[PDB]
Amino acid sequence: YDWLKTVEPTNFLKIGLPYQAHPLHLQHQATTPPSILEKFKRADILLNEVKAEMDPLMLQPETEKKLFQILSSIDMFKGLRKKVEFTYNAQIVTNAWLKMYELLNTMNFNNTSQAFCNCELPGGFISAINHFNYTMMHYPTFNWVASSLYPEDHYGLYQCNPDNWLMQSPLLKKYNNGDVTIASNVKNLALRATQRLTPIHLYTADGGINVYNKQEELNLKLHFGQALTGLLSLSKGGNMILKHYTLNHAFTLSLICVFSHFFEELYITKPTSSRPTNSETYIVGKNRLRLFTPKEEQVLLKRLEFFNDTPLVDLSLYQNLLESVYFAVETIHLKQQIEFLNFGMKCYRHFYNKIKLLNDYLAPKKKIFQDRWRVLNKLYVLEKKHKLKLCA
Ligand SMILES: C[S@@+](CC[C@H](N)C(=O)[O-])C[C@H]1O[C@@H](n2cnc3c(N)ncnc32)[C@H](O)[C@@H]1O
Repeated sequence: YDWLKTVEPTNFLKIGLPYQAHPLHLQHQATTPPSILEKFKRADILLNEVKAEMDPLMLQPETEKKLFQILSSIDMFKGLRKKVEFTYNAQIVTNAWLKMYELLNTMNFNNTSQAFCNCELPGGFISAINHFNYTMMHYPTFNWVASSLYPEDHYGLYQCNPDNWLMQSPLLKKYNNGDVTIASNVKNLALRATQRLTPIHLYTADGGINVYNKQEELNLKLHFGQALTGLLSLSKGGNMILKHYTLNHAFTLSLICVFSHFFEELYITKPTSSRPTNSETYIVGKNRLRLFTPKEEQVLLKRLEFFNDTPLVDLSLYQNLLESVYFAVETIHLKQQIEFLNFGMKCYRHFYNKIKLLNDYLAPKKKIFQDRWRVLNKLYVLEKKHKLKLCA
């Protein structure tokens, strides 16, 4: 099992996207797509094919249990959350906490002080920024608004902190339930957010549904409201962190195209704390250069209002940017993710009946990787006076 003993830690994956000097026209017709879309389409079929390879295991509950066991066993960062939570006084240290924390430590944000964290429940992202802010930035006070589809708040971050969340309980249907697929909710959330916290230097949105062959597609309207909320609230100079997945659909591509008009730097990122076997990505915009015009605002909300995945811009005008995206898709999905799904199927085959053994083989490797993470994203102990109030 040498192939096991040689597994190496992943690297943080960061792919720069070019800003578009040119003025942004939001399309109202369909345009013939550029050739390169066939390439993204070829990536979608391939990535979907490898994923399919676990289909046979998903038919009997027995093999499906062994499948998740095997996936658990290969998760090199598993007991890191608990090490982090204890060693350093951290809170809501979900896997989301590590991702946001890793993002904070890599991206060199110019500012992380005024955070609007949307699709945030429970609140790992919020906790990560609180902790990073008070132990690394030392911002005198840290102010944040949050919102999420009202259901979960396992830790009582919504219950204890109601002057910060922007969505209502059903008992208020009378009303914004934090659902970012309703256009009127996104307008309202952005307004609320900018109504009690100015400016907004950091917007984050970690939304997703779950189900894999149409995961991106199922999530388009969600990832569009997510981003509409941000772009309607993020103040000039502010920063942005958005959860995406595959990035092969022409809408997603056109959405990234919109973004490239609004930041000094734009990147597609795959943090080591993002499972290497899933398609999760984090689009990251540093230094917002300008706000929406009043026309740009209306066109996008109406598209949210009456939604179709037709591209928002003429993709042919963004050839260079598109070549950069595919390069992230080649790096994150066609290589890394496919390399790691193959690796997990291989493990499954040689260890479906020997889980304990696989875990024994990988213990040394695990400690080294979690240790590396901690040395890469230095963590300090959070002062109890700077902790978030939790009701659970
Ligand atoms: C992966 S969790 C994100 C939170 C992350 N675990 C954290 O604590 O940082 C999924 C999130 O997406 C949100 N979400 C999913 N669909 C949504 C929608 N249509 N509108 C608003 N939020 C949505 C959920 O409310 C939830 O907070």
